[PDB]
Amino acid sequence: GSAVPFHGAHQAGIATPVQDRLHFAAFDVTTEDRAAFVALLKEWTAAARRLTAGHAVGEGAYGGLPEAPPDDTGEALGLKPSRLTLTIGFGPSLFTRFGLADLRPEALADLPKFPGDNLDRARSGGDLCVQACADDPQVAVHAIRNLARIGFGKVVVRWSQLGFGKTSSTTPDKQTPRNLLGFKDGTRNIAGTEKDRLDRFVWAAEKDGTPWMTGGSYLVARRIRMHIETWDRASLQEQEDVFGRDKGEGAPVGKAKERDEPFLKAMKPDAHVRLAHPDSNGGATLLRRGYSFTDGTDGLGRLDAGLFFLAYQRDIRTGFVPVQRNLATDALNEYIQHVGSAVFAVPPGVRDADDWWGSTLFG
Amino acid sequence: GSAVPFHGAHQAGIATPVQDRLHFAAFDVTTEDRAAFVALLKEWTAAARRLTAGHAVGEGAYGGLPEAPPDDTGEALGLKPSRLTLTIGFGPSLFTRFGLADLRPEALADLPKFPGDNLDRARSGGDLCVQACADDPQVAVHAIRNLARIGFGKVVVRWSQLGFGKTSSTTPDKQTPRNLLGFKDGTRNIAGTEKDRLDRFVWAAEKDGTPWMTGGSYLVARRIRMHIETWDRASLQEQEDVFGRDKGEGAPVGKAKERDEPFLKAMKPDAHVRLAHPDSNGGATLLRRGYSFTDGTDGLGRLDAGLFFLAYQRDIRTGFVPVQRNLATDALNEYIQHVGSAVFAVPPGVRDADDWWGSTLF
Ligand code: HEM
Ligand code: HEM
Repeated sequence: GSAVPFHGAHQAGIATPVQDRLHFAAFDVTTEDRAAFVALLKEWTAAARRLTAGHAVGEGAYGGLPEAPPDDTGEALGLKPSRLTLTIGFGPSLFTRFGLADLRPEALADLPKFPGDNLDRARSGGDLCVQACADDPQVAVHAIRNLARIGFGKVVVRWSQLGFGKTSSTTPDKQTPRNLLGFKDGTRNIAGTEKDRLDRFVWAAEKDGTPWMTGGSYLVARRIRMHIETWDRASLQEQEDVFGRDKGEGAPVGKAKERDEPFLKAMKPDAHVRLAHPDSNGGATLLRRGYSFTDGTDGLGRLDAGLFFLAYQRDIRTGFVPVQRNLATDALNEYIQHVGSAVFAVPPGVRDADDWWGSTLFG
Repeated sequence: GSAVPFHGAHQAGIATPVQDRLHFAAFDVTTEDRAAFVALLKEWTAAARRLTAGHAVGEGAYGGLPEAPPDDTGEALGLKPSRLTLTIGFGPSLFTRFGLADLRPEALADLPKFPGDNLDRARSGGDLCVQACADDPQVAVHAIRNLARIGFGKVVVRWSQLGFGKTSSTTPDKQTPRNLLGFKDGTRNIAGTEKDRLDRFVWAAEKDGTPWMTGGSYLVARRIRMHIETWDRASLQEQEDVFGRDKGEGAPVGKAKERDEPFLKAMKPDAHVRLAHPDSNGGATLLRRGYSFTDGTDGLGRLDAGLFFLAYQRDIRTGFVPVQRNLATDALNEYIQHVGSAVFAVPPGVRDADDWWGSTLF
């Protein structure tokens, strides 16, 4: 497939097929003027319609008046749409502007402090996010660079993260990706095909309390560093006991195949799968949509690598919070550290050509 | 997803078609034992033969003794070779160790200071490098991680650079990629099929004065920050005048097609193409093989963006140095800053299964 439709009851980039690459950006708002911000949301929506179809923004990247800057910065000319999706979300800090304080959803809860948190304030929070997913990373970067340019004077970029999953040209669609610890990652997840499970666990409903959010969802982002060089010194048995699945096949202990249902009593009590499973958490179930990262090496020569964890849910209080609380004693905690965090309310979809991002909130 | 052959008279990853992704690492040596360093070069060569064919290193990623760490870290299981190449180079600082002082090639020149340089010493230099290029970033990270692990106690990573997309071409028959300024980059390079031009401008020859380097090359690496706020407010005419080519087609000024030959006298006297062209530099010609990068935000509300510039040449003194000296008046200097630098001697190819990286030096 080459393009993903932009219009719908829901924003694309949640339940639509998982693309190979991510560019995730958090923005802070610099204007106090509600009218100026609405004008920007309409201009951004018009740009997103062009970008997700493989077209340049505005009048184009070349062929305009020579004495004017081009409307599009030009680095995606000649590339394909690449399944680009652009998903916008609103942080709790936006609701302190524009008279919105009584329209913050109760489901957009502030996260508690969790044991072992080491959060960098500069790579946490944000008034707004745009999640750009595509199979070509230059298509994703071009989208973020041009939205930031259109918004200059009204928004600034607070923090940015590049990520990667599978490379689809060489890797079959059905094959579970491996994370940078070398384990299969995504076996037991909500799939975009499971319409009733998305209604139960992912999409906000009208009766949940906040009518503007009907058909939206709630996003938790966590930048999780892995202690790669410590993990690589652990024995094979220590690594498998941390998860409760074997490394080669990814089967649950005492089973033969990856997709065999787990028997939780055969795993160690503090194994990651046993603690995270819905049966250990009162039925709490998440849509995981995260990406691996490798940013470089730190000052000590260690690899700056890990998982940029993204979870979508109907209510932060009944999805991420109870599951992450249950990981207080996870055997995996020896090898990871949460170093960035943010939460966002992801509004409903853009219904047609005349609609715009945030129209249910702003009017 | 196909394999690139590892053995040859030359190392792969130079004339080879340019792959989508880069992971570049520079290492410093921490052992004084020559025999221990030779043992590492042989173990690294054996690992490279496995990794470039899509196999796990050593005894594999699982199914060994439960109480031992796996020989391979496992995150490339089930992936194709993805055109992985692994290219090793030796920095000038290596030749102060192991009694190698008299074997440093004359062509491995230290670079002069250039006007506008702001070089970070921590992300410059290095005793040696490994260039990993592949179409899958996970395959490239797995290769660098496993080499670093094998080298524990003998080498440490000094600095690394990931490139998310290529800004170079050795295949003129395929689409030329764009850099983050929005211009095609790679039109007039050296192609992998141009055997005469590779022998003249890229490969070191026995007669050049350093027999152990015959069939090798010399690498310059420059980390270049781009002033994208400043560039994005420039007019279309300003952008095109900086280069001497139009933005949409990438043709030389006045001409209709990308690959039409430049007419230099129609360009501004400070245009990048006019100053960099071989005819402006006594014939000096380079093989360019760079990649784009973005390392987050700059903490001032903007995306960080740059180009990791890589050039291969027969002699640094006759390749990169004269061309970069001629760029002192380039219109492009308003929009870039060099912030990292390193040079390396890239030895000849691994001839067969009994040969090893660096065997002609050691
Ligand atoms: C670097 C951090 C992490 C790594 C490497 C990791 C790895 C894994 C692996 C290998 C599995 C098993 C295969 C699968 O079903 O996907 C798994 C399952 C799971 N993980 Fe994690 N995980 C991490 C962080 C988290 C966090 C922060 C949460 C939630 C707060 C979470 C929730 C889950 C859930 C819900 C499952 C599925 C359990 C089931 O229903 O069987 N993980 N994870
Ligand atoms: C961020 C930095 C740079 C950018 C954005 C850039 C961009 C370009 C562009 C757009 C072209 C024209 C198309 C092509 O033939 O490749 C070009 C050509 C060229 N560049 Fe650069 N360049 C940069 C740095 C450098 C450096 C540092 C050198 C060498 C010291 C260099 C050497 C060349 C050469 C030799 C040509 C081909 C000229 C010819 O024979 O026609 N460039 N560059």
